[PDB]
Amino acid sequence: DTRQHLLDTGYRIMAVKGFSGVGLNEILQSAGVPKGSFYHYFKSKEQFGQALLEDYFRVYLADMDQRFSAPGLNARERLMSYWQKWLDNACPPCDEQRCLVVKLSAEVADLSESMRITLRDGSDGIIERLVGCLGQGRDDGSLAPCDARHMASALYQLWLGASLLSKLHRSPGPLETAMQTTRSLLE
Amino acid sequence: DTRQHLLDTGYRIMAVKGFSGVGLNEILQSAGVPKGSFYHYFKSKEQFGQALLEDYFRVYLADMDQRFSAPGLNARERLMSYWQKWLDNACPPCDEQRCLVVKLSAEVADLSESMRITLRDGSDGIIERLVGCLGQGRDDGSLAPCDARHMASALYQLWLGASLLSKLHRSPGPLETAMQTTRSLLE
Repeated sequence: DTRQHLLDTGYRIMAVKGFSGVGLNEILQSAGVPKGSFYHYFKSKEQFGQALLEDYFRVYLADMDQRFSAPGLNARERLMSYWQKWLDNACPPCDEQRCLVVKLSAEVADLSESMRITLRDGSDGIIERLVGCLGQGRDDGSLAPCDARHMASALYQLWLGASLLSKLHRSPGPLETAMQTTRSLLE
Repeated sequence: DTRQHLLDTGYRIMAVKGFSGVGLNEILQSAGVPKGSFYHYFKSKEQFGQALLEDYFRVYLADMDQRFSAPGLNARERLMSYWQKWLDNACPPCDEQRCLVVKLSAEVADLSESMRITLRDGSDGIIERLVGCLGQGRDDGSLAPCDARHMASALYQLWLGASLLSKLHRSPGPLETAMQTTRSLLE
């Protein structure tokens, strides 16, 4: 229970203030968990950060596997519903930036090397499924030919950038632009 | 005013560490300027941030006016040399993140409301000049057919996103992807 309570409280804090500007002290009084009880689950603030990331990429990559493997859907449909998921998981007007590549990639220089290695890996793992799914649509005729490596990265950048700007402006506008653009570049 | 030194040290701390994470005191440690010289010149750490923000958009928007107003260049050439400038000023392997929009817009939930409106206005400023130049690109036949407002948002987002991933990875790759996409979108 309390391990997970710390992890969920780690995420909510992480979504608003990042990881490196946040004392363990802050995490602790936000979780309402005592210090002693923290060191029973995690060796460190740094290791608690790894756990959070690790946990974050697993849930995220698994959802992407489920979706990009959904029977009865072509590669266009599988891919589109992932972008829709992004557009619908975002709340422009909430303080929480739930997309950590966006949150943490902006703060990467003040992170440890281990955290940076995990963040690039998680991030490479998203692009890679995007490439897979693009390549798969060329096989079932669902998507017009393209350089799939190039397209995947182009699309991911576009959406990261819209996440970033959506949060600045507390507005849905930039994610709508990302979607509209994604429809044009595809089909 | 040899305390441009301070605004340049402020910009060198900002590029690496962000703003809210780093203490009012620490800025003076890494500059060689005692606190008296500081309070001479600034009423608070929040006001030190504003100047820095304001003077960053001054120099930045005054640079775009130059190039989008440059005589003997068509719309494409002016526009293209803006993207080319972003590609060339980006240092992937450098710890320094020079676009403050990426740097600070990712951490915006943890900034003063006044810093955020300055960030929103700066960014609207950039977008807005892109609209202009797109709009003078369909007048002279330099640019591929598009809605200007939509294309400007799309391109600014793609480039914000590329800057994120360039810094995560320490690779020029993501910026090269953004340029190729922009050439395809526009030439």
